[PDB]
Formats: sequence, C-alpha cells, structure tokens
Amino acid sequence: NPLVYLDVDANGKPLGRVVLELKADVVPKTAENFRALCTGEKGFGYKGSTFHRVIPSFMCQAGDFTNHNGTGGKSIYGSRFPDENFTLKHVGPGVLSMANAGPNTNGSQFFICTIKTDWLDGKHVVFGHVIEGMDVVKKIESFGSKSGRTSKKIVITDCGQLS
Ligand SMILES: NCCOCCNC(=O)[C@@H]1CCNC(=O)/C=C/C(=O)N2CCC[C@](Cc3ccccc3)(C2)C(=O)N[C@@H](Cc2ccc(-c3ccc(C#CC(=O)O)cc3)cc2)C(=O)NCc2ccccc2CC(=O)N1
Repeated sequence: NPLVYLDVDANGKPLGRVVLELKADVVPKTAENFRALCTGEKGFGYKGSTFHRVIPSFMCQAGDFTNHNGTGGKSIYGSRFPDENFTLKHVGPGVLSMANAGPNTNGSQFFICTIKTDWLDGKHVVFGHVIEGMDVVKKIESFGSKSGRTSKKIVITDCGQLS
C-alpha cells in the first residue's frame, strides 16, 4: 500500500507531517487518485491548498484546490468518479475518506476523521488511515469551529509519496 504525506502549516507556522497509508489493496482507483494529487505528477494537486472546513469532534476537510471553499476540486480521471466500494468503515479518528456531494461525486476533496463517524458508512468512500502525525491532525482540529470556519489558515505546504 502506498504511503503519502501532508506537511501542514497554520498562518505560515509548520505544524508537522501527517503520514497516510492508502488502502490500494481495497480501493485501488480511489487510492491512486489521492496518491497522484499528493505527488503533483499531473501538474496539479493538493500542494498549496487548504483545510477549508474543520469541525471539532467530527473531521478536518481539505482538497478543494480550485475554489478553496468546499465547492470544487478535480479528480485525475477527467470527471467526477464513482464510489468504488463502501467496504472500509469510519471506525475512528485518523480515518481518511472521500468528501462528496452525493453518490458517485468523488473528485479531490477528502477528510480525516477525528471521531468515529459511523453515520457516514455507506455514503463516503474510506480509503486510508493516518499512521504518523495524528497529533498534527489534532492541532488542525484545534483551529476549527462549530461552523467549520478555521481560526487560522491551514495550508498543505508540501505533500508527496514516501513509498
Ligand atoms: N449525524 C448527522 C449530523 O452529523 C453531524 C456532523 N455533520 C454532518 O454529518 C453534516 C451535516 C450536513 N452538513 C453538510 O453537508 C455540510 C455542507 C457544507 O459544508 N457545504 C459547504 C460546501 C458546499 C456544499 C454544497 C455544494 C455546493 C457546490 C457543489 C457541491 C456541493 C455544502 C457541500 O456539500 N460540499 C461538499 C463537498 C464536495 C465534495 C466534492 C465536490 C466535487 C466533487 C468532484 C468534483 C469534480 C470533478 C472532475 O471534473 O473530476 C468537483 C467537486 C463538491 C463538494 C461537502 O462539504 N459535503 C459534506 C461532507 C464532507 C465531508 C464529509 C462529510 C460531509 C457531510 C457532512 O458534513 N454532513
């Protein structure tokens, strides 16, 4: 399974590195989309974009590198792509899952859970997990709010593939 990283800052101050294992063994098309958007190998991707919606005791959401507000994004497949499967469940903090706007509307937006979000099972495609840097995710969460608006600008300063 691929390992990728997000290096995250808040108002320019580094928070540290999140390492994510992508479950290509279960959701290969979804994992590949995220992997490629982390490396930037297609000329676009997550580098420089933000965590735009962060809600404590829920999740941290990112990946809208076109509109920076939860309305945008773009997949590597030329169109919104189908839900690959709903095998993996939102079991707890650190789960990596695809944001969407309903069935078969996967693009680039994603979220990292900070709690078991079981009510999203069967609605959002889970495709990875945090293996290092859950404390960084908790710091991101620390800058969220009930509305999800962040109290600092949370930026993916760098991202890429490790293995
Ligand atoms: N137990 C029930 C109570 O539980 C309490 C906890 N709260 C929850 O469980 C809440 C309760 C319900 N409130 C919300 O849904 C929050 C919504 C929200 O904030 N909007 C702010 C951002 C825009 C909106 C509406 C919208 C506007 C324009 C276009 C689409 C939607 C709304 C929104 O919906 N944008 C989505 C994220 C999204 C993701 C992908 C695309 C997309 C995909 C592909 C391409 C391409 C291509 C190509 O060409 O390749 C382009 C774009 C567009 C939008 C959103 O954010 N989805 C919400 C979400 C996200 C992640 C995880 C979970 C949830 C559910 C949740 O948050 N659920």
